[PDB]
Amino acid sequence: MRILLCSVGTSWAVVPEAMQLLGSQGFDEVHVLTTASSKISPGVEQLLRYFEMHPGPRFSISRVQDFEDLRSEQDHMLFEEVLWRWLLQRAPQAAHRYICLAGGYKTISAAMQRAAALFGACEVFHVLCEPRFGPASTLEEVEQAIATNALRFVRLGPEPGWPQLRLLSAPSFPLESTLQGPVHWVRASDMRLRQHVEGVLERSRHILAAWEGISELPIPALAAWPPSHLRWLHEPLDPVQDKAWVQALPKVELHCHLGGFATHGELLHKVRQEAANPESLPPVRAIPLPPGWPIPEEPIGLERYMRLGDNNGSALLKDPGCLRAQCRLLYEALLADHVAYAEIRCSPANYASASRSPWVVLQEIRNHFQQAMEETPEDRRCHVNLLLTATREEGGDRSRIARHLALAITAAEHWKNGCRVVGVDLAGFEDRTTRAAMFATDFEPVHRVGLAVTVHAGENDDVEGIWQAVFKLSARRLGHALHLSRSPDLLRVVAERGIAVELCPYANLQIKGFPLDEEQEGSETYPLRGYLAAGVAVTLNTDNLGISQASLTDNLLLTARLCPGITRLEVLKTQVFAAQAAFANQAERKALWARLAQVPVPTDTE
Amino acid sequence: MRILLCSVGTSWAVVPEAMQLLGSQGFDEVHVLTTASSKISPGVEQLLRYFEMHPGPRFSISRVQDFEDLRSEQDHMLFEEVLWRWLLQRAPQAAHRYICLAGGYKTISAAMQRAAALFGACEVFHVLCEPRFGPASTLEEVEQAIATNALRFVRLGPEPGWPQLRLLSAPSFPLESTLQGPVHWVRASDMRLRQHVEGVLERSRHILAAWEGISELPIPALAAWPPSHLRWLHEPLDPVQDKAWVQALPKVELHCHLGGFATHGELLHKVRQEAANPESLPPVRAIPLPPGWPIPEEPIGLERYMRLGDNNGSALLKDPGCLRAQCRLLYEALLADHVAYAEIRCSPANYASASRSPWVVLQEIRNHFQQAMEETPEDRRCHVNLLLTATREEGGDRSRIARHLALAITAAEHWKNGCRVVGVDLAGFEDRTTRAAMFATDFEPVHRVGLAVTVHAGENDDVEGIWQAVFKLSARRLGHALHLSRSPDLLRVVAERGIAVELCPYANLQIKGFPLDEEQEGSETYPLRGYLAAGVAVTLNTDNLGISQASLTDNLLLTARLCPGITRLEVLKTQVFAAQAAFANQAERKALWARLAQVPVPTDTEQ
Ligand SMILES: [Zn+2]
Ligand SMILES: [Zn+2]
Repeated sequence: MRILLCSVGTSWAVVPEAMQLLGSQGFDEVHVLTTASSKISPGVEQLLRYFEMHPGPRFSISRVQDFEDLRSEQDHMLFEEVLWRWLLQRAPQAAHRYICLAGGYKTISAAMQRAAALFGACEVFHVLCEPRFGPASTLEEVEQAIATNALRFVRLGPEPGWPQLRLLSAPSFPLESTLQGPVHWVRASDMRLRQHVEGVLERSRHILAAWEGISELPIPALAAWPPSHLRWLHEPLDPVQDKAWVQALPKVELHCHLGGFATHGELLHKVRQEAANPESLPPVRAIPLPPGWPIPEEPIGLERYMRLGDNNGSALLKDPGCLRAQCRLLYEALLADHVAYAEIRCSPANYASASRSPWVVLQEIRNHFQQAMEETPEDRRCHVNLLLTATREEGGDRSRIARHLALAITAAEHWKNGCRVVGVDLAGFEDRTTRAAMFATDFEPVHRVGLAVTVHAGENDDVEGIWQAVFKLSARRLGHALHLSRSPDLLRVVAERGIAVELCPYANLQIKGFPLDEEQEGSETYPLRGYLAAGVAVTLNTDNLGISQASLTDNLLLTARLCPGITRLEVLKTQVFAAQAAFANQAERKALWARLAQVPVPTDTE
Repeated sequence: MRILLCSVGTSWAVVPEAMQLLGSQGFDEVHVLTTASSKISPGVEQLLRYFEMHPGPRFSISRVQDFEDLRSEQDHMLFEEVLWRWLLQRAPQAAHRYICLAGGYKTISAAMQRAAALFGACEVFHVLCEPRFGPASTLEEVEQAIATNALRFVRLGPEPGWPQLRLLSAPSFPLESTLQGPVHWVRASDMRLRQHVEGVLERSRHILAAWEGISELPIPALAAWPPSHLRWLHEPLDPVQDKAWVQALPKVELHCHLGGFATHGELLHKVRQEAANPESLPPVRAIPLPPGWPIPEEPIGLERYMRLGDNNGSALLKDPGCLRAQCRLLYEALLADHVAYAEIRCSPANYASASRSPWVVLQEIRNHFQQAMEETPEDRRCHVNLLLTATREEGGDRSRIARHLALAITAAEHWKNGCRVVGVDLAGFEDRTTRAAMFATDFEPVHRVGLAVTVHAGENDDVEGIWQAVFKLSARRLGHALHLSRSPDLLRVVAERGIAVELCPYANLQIKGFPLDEEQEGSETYPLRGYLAAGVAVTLNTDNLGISQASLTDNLLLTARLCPGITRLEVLKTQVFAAQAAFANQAERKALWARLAQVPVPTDTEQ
């Protein structure tokens, strides 16, 4: 197959001369684009007459409707778009597409070659004839010109096109044609093809501009962003102007307690009113929040923080209806926060009763979350995985811990799809009596069945606890752990081994307290920026959605006030770190990475 | 500023009409490019007169030498080069470009728009004049056209250009311009600008084509490869045809023993001749290699493999000259194999004498490697780091282990640059009563000082040892972990925790005897492909360059015979895994990544 596409102007003789580029071999078919002007109807009929007395290849003299003369830029734009559709329709394959530049206006030939470059062409050429004819314009003059070898062919060279423009097909952008005899009259209903081409070229420019430095982008899909947007990422995050952008971000939640979600306000009452046994509901205790909540004047400490959530949890979630409401409302909050992957921490043995074993509670929690996931479309679905919290308490009791670890080992094998149990969370009481090595023997069965481990080291400013968690419990993640910089060896080990650090900005500020909205960083600042500079995989989390009274968006924005000059690219980097640190399998991680590629487009850049 | 660029054919009147695109303000500069045809000279004179009157803006008429008539493709390509260089020189800034395509041939106008789209242009426009003049071609007709508003402008739209094409400058691609009055006659010395532009567009097409599957490429620089080369990457590796390509690869070595390098032959002889005390050299023991070496008919086992290296090691490297020769020759072998990063395992206490403490020996080893490194250019330098091997022994002897661990702890903080000690290797004799957990107490200081641990599983078919290495010794890498698949939980843990598996193809074949050139798979194959499919970070190493008689290239090519249908992209993946698993710091890792981005170009991508 060899198809020749040739525009024609007043000089109809260009097409028969362009027919002779390949010599006696000729073209399998030639298709001619034409305008609607009346100055070229004699040329069109002469072309038809020449085609009649040189038959064998397919012929088309398709004329562009509503295009008489170049009045303004709109005529050129319409002609270009109709050219693109006609080129797709008549020469679907660029491997054998021959394009002639002779006919038409100067802009017509320039658009001919521009379309050749955009979509690809086997050869782009121009035909010239020596001016030694007349008393070629007529049939006999053209025949004499070809017989006497009076044709010059300048081949501008083959055009490879563009990778994502060569796959465009005629059905995607159809060209409506009205027959007026042996001549087609073509028109276009819209400018879809031109808009698609311009968007493609803009994206190609963005990718090629961001190509040098793609390894520094946490999300590779960001290379298609405009350079202004990429410069916007490296700017410091603005906590008030980036509310919408952070809100729309697909986020990863790795440290969220189920029992600390609907602890006060309207959510607590919504959970309570769904109880299956309202007469067994405990009275709502008066738990006054510290003034300025969620940003207290003075840090309140771990004891007061945990007491703030006394209205929900073991007291409330022993009711099956309260538990179901808690799970469904937590999933609704996750969907409202655009969380794409979440790991929820629960204590099923804390909610067990005489007739409801901890396995029953865990199965109910998992099924509630699975039903919530299934009721949600794939595009905006939040995948929820379960971590079981092994709480260590002052006193030495270890039977609830044994129940929780055994429950995790059983559930890790039970559910292989959907909501899964993916790890254990060693949490509870901070002291040198309840450090990691004390429970290092308890977690050998957890390591045998390939269950991941995360460890709270929140309150105790004890480097030894973090070291024991990393090396005696084989913890893959560390909860809080705000004093890694105290031991440079420990910080280097955490960064080298890929152990993720779960930071909870609002909860850390409420419990510990950090300098806020400071222009300079030193000796007291939130360690997020230093951890990132040290190569630590840092994740930002909510800890307790209810007690802290802040969502994931609020925590991400509070990182702007906690760390001076933290860039929003660093927010994306924390999201990527959390995606990598998730206790997810290959399918879950693939879905999460597909979700993370859809970074919201910023507004009011520069 | 606003600079106008125009072409002139037989109708010189296009330029005066094009000067009125903006209106009464006009353009600050009006530059004219045309050919050397004799039919243009009257038009050039008319344009010169029209530039003499209205002396407002700056003018320049450029005539293209060596171009008279559009005869063939050579004329068009020469004109294109003159156009590109003239556009770069006259209008350096794309935001100040107003390119008119009214004049010249059809190809000239098409080249006008092509150059505008390539290097960027603030406006591309065409001017049309009504035919109601004449009996505009003369000065009076042109003036009447300007006054009576008979011109139409078709502004094709601004051209952004290409990001790496609009940064080009005139000095890089100058024009040979000669003056014949007020007219410039310009010509191009060669075709350099076209070659640069074609290379840029070809690379851009390659990047955009591979943009979709860029997350599937272990090295991001591979997206600039031609699509045929990337389809070649996914084809199975050919041990015979891909020899040169694998040899040219920048490689990472993570499992290479210093004492098993010059164990026989010319290298052993050279290490012996470099002895400082030749009279104290032990006699060369008669150690016949198994037939078919390096590929024996049957596996020989770990005992025979270790006995193959009896001519070197402790018995020979106690001599300072022999040690220096061994280190320098090992570095030269690493350079000849294009290894970019290496971790050499040594046992300094094995080579210590009465007057030479293990610290002296380790310092000498480190200084020899650092001197070898410093004498190599940075672009070719192989960074060498040292791992100290704590060899486990039956009978409970643990003084040498204590010495090696203490030596590693001291040396880890001693050297912060160049060659440095970065970890410990737990090797030796693996039996049920030598398992990893037996030594968890010994390695607490190593974890305290943040030294990485690799566990050297050897002569065993046990998964409990691997489990204890992972969870009791906190091993970051595992050597010869050829039985991970037998425990699915252990394989999942190894893949999930990012624990690298150090595979030594030739050594594993020689010690355990995996099948070669088998049809597809099954119950005996080298577990490399199975590990890769399970998400395990797999690295391919030499183990002992001397005992195995194989370089890193030889092992990489042997993986093609060991694992049927393994793709060379998986070889690149193993290199990336070794780079990620190295016990390197930020600077070493950055240099290693820079060296890995230079993947050799394939040669046989024609099928
Ligand atoms: Zn917590
Ligand atoms: Zn070895």
